[PDB]
Amino acid sequence: MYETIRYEVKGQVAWLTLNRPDQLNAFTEQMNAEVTKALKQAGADPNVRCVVITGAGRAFCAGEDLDHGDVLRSRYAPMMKALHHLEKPVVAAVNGAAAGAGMSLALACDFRLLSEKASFAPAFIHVGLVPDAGHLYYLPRLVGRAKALELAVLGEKVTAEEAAALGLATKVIPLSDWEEEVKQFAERLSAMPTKAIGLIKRLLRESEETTFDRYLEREAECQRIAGLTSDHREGVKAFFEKRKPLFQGN
Amino acid sequence: MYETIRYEVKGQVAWLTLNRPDQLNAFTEQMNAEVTKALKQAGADPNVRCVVITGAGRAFCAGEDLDHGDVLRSRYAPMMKALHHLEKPVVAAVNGAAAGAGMSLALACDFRLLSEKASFAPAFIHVGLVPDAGHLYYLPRLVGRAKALELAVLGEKVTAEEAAALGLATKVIPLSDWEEEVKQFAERLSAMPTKAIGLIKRLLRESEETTFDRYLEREAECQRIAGLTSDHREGVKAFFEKRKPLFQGN
Amino acid sequence: MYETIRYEVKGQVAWLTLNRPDQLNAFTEQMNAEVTKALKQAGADPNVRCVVITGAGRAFCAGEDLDHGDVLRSRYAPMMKALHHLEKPVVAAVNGAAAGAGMSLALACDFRLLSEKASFAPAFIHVGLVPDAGHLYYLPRLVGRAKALELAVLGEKVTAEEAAALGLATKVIPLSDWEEEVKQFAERLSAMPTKAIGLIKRLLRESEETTFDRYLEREAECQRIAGLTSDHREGVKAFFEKRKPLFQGN
Repeated sequence: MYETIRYEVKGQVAWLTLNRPDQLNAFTEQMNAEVTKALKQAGADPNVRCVVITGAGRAFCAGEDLDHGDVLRSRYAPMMKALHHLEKPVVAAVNGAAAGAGMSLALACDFRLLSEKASFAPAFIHVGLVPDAGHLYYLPRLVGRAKALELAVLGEKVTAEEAAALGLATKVIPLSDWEEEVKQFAERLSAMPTKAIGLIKRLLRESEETTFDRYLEREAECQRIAGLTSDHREGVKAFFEKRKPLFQGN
Repeated sequence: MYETIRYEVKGQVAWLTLNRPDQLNAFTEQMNAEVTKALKQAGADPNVRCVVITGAGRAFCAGEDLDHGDVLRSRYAPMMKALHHLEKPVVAAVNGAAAGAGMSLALACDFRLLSEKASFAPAFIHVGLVPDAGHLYYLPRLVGRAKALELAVLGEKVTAEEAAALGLATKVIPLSDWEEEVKQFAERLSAMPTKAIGLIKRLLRESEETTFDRYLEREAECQRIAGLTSDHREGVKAFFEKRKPLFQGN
Repeated sequence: MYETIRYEVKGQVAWLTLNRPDQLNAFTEQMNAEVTKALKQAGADPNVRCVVITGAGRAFCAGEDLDHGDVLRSRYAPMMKALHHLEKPVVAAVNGAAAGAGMSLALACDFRLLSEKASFAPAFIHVGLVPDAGHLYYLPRLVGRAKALELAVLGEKVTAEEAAALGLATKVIPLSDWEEEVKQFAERLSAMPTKAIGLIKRLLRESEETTFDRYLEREAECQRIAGLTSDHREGVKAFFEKRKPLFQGN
């Protein structure tokens, strides 16, 4: 099987659990490699309509287990590129501490559900390093330049509620409610028109990399595709029937 | 005349009213075409110093009246390009429901005045489609990536006050106050240095598409232009006279 | 010496004080030139680990002392490029009114500490001009498109607490506390791993100008550099010693 993570499809959600609980799920070469493979697996599997990444144990992910360039390009780049190109929704279920590259991973996901005991630690600066695995590409796109610099430079840990105030949490979930609310959010996404969700992620990528004029040409192509989909014709037949749509993801 | 919209200059404001009230001002081929023409008209008219877009009836615009690519490139692209290149200020006076491409249109305007009964519905996903007519180009530039994805993916309707909290409303206006506050806001803009306002819109476009170094060269050119303007010399003569400036828009 | 500014290194912080108090520290050709030189000086000095820019007297900077293009390209462009390429942290200690290009200068800094009596005045529009010296490049990257347009177009002055609400202040400092809190914030930064801070500023620049794929290659190169640094090996030796790290900035 996988050795540093757990990959389990339950219903139509792939549960990707980071699994080195004694080391707070800190990344190693094979965790990096397994996460990459699992993300590509989830992307290729027609039965997978949502992905959840969460940590085993008390923490979400403490980042690198403690040439830095080579570490990044050989281990982290393939993983972050797989995540970045994955066209299924991905929820970071941040069950506890996310620090370093663990914070990076959470920022790269589409939704972040923070348990009431979770926290984000942009800890790189305290060992004289820079935020990495994509951190400074994502962070200002979520919080603007000033807050991203403050986080990266001052390195101060943020609580779940402080993360929510910053715009870094989709929601904060009480501990007793954790397992059920996470599952319901993931199942709720896994029931939506998955192909339209992938195309909107594609378009959000286009939005950050292209000009307005070219963007509209990309958009029109995405909509020709969504429009041909079975889910679209279910959505229209259910609207024009005062009925609840049943979507399949194609 | 125009048949699906009303275009009326009152004072120095062009009132562009979307006018298919029985279908909640939903777009058709000729509404798309008329809005395009009217925006270009307003842009070319030296007497027009502000534009207001609003909906007749209860709603602002319910979006497409219900090949998707061809629909977008042939109808919506010319309209959104006309809006995007228009260098006069444009206020979306969102009098009621804005859904689908109606929400898109509102996001593309410079200011959004929401009546207390208005709402934004990113409804595309519920029929298995993607937000379009520029939606995902504008939205993350207003609310950041995470909130834009949440809106696009979960598709949940937002109230006027929730839109204001998200940074999607310039202000929320009580119903009894609606007609007067909208007119005063538009007249207030129509009295400002319209040529400087067009150049700042030009520069905001440059800001999103160019690098810092090139940006400064674009800025210097815009300021040479604003500096030659009659409005600039009125502004300086009124400052150095403890007086209220009277601007003409050139 | 310098004539329109004061440049003084105290400890490891360069205090760059704008110094035309009778004209509210408004820029002239030689203030522009001196600030440029001083920023490059601070950047080249291994003993300087933080920069503070503040105004002498009651105001921070009222902007241009009252061909606009030539003014910008010959005076302001070199100054803003020096600031933009400076890889040491720069705090704008906004002691009072920042208006016009004075507001521009504050937005270009990494942190903005506002005294309780400071204010930001995007005043350009009231003389028929556009916000300049980089204003519209920085501003939407801090507050999003809508608020940047509202500020630029309506030109309404904002209080310290309103700036904090907008995301334009790192913090608001009471008047009695001003001198000490500013010094402690600057000294606190001057003690951090300055080379990692410069590399994160480099990466924030890369983040706004490059694509995701290229960004990761830039990041890996920055981290190879931070990783070789003496500060990094101090940070690791102090973590693995339950000890407070002592950083030198190399």
